[PDB]
Order: sequence, then structure tokens, then C-alpha cells
Amino acid sequence: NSVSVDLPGSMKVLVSKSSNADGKYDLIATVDALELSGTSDKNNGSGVLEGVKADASKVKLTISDDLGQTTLEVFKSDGSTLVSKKVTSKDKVLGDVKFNEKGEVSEKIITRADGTRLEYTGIKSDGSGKAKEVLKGYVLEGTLTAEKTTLVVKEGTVTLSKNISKSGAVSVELNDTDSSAATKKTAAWNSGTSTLTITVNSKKTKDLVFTSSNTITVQQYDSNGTSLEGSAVEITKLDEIKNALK
Repeated sequence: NSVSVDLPGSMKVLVSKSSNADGKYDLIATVDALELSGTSDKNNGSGVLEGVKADASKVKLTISDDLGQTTLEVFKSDGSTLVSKKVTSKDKVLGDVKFNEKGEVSEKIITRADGTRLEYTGIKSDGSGKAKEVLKGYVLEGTLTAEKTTLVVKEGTVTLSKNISKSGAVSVELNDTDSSAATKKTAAWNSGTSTLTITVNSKKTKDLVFTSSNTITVQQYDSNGTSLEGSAVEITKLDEIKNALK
């Protein structure tokens, strides 16, 4: 009789209660109606399982020694070139990767623990491509390079650019082609608090905070332009970002 073990990525594996003559444990899993099997020198459910799709595609499930990570891979029928790879980390973040005929990354969708997503599509050999960030209530669009993701919001002559570096570091910038010194928006980015401060006509007007919970809040300054007033408001739709840029 086997032991059921819960896995990252909404999966289950059955591990034999005792080992075999080689001291190895049998593993069984069913992943979307596909039966996988394998053998492990651990007893906790970790190890490697394999199977074959109806179309002859090879399938391999790798479970990390501590049960923290699962990797679900599909290959071409000879097992040589990757087709897709789904990795759930111990922080429960999900990486969903598609590969081209040559087994090179052509698409990656990152699902964060809070369910927000970074969608990279049309990925080329220089790592460039199209990018989208799916937040709660709205979506941000831009491009990917080997250096950074850049998501853009335009409103009038103001262009707001959210940069995510290859390391995951966020920085935000604002450029206005308005040349009237009365209404032109400019902005300073405080990397330490993840806050962009917008200024018009030498007065601070609002703080946009790009939070660690993957939200944006807006808070106004008083008419003096010196101190914040009220309390920050969480953006819930793309139109409210645009309004903050007016």
C-alpha cells in the first residue's frame, strides 16, 4: 500500500510505504489523466516520474528532495527537445514556459503567489519580446529585453514607464512632452520606498507607490505642495492610473 503526498502545483504522488531490494521507493502519479511512474532513493515522495502522452510526447515530473519544488516537462517523442516546462517553486510561484522547435524559450508566464502575472510572449533569441503585467483590476503592456521589462501607460503628452530589471528591481519614470512650465509633469523616483513623486509647476502633486503586494496607490499632496494629505488610494482600474497622470 502506498502513501499519498501533496505536491506544489496542485499534484499528488503515491510513494510506496517501504523500499524494494535496492532500497528504492516506487512512485506513481496521475497528471491530467496521464499515468506517470518512477523510482526514488528517497521515501518522502521526491524523485522523478515519467510517462508518455497519446501523441508520443515524453513527460517527466521531477520533485525536489524537500518537496519544495515540482517541475513538469513535456518533450518531443525522442525525449531530446523540450516543448513545455511548468515549475512551481517553494514560494508557490508558477513558471510556465513554452519552447520552439529548437527547444528555445519562446514564451514564459510567471504567476505570482498573489495570482498576478508577468506574461512574456514572442520571445526571440536575444531574450527580447512582448510583455504584459496582469494586476488585480487592470493590465499593463510593454516590451521585454535582456536588460528589462518596460510597461507603458500614456495619457495626453505624459508617458509613464514601469521598469522591471532582469533582477526584478522596479523603477518608474515619467516623461511629458508638454512644454508649458505651468502644466508639464516631471517626476522623481525614490528607489528606497518604491515611490514616484510627480511635480507640476514646482509643486509636488501626488505620490504613486508601487507596492510589494503588486498594487499601485496614489496619494495627493496639499496645495502647498509640501506634505501629503488624506490617505493613499489603491488603483483598481487602468483608468485611475490614467487619471493620476492628468
